[PDB]
Amino acid sequence: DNQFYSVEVGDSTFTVLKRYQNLKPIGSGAQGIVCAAYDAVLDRNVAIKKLSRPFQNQTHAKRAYRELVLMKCVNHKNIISLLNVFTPQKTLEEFQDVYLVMELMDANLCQVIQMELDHERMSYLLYQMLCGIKHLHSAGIIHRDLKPSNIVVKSDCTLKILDFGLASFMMTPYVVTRYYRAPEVILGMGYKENVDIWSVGCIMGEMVRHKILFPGRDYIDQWNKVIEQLGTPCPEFMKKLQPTVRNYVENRPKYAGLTFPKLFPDSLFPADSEHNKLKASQARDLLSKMLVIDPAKRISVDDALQHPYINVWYDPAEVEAPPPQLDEREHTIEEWKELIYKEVMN
Ligand SMILES: CN(c1nccc(-c2cnc3ccccn23)n1)C1CCCCC1
Repeated sequence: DNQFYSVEVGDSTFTVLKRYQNLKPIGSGAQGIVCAAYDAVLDRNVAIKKLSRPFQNQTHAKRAYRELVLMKCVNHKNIISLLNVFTPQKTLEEFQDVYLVMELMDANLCQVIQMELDHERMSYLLYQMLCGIKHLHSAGIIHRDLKPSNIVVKSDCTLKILDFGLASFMMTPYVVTRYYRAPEVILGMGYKENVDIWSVGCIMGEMVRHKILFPGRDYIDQWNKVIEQLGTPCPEFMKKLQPTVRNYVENRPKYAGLTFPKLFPDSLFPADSEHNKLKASQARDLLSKMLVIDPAKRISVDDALQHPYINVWYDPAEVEAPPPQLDEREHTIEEWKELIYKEVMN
């Protein structure tokens, strides 16, 4: 008569509540494996993520605690909803894993990118991406690490964001994606709201070109790709770089920089229609404003939402929603356990 049960999913063991049946591994990230499942109580499918020993290290603990907290207080339509949280362990001493049960989407953005999208769907997706980033910002949150994988969508094309970004040693087997990070992040410069716009621009560009814009083994290569395409940033920008960094970027082989109609030609945009020819120019325009190295010259979230390519989905009921301690600390794996544990069970 145990409230839980166990099943082997892939390699790890998922121990979940009885209400959740027929588990199917729908994915795997860095902080856990995610299975889809049916919730006999709510009569619907859901996604369950297992946080195995989230307190094993500050990187994982900080991430877990933070996500657990913000996912319970924040409430938006474009930010994955938290249905239920639980732990098969009965006490703080036995405590080991944390199961996050959420609503089940249909696919990853990485999958959507691998396909041609009409201006209607491409713009609607970008609108939701910005609609949410809008809320996250109003909630005092600035992602700074948005990427295709952390964004999920349904078939009806509705879009939702999974995590809340950063706030860092990781002795693990798998890498981290840096392709969609902003220059101020790649070079460390201090950021602001529009630091996420850079990520959105990296995605929109990939939704079109169908290939990762600025790929790279290290930030060395990544920054190279940034200039090889956009060109070397104006001298007004370099005087904001750390003297040690400035000395590195300035003394780097220059570039004139390709124009946008070059980077994103019409071959990538479906402009067989008089209506498509227009939207294609508009899309190419929002891109030329989002993919701007200089933060001071980059388009804000609010402007990108007033852009003719996006505004065609506006609605004061969606974007305009009411926003809600200081979870940016430093403890030990035994404290983090206590913190996370008590957070799990209110
Ligand atoms: C870390 N993973 C993850 N974490 C939290 C939630 C979800 C999630 C929620 N609904 C769906 C539907 C399909 C695939 C994944 N999901 N996935 C990965 C993210 C990148 C794509 C594969 C799973």
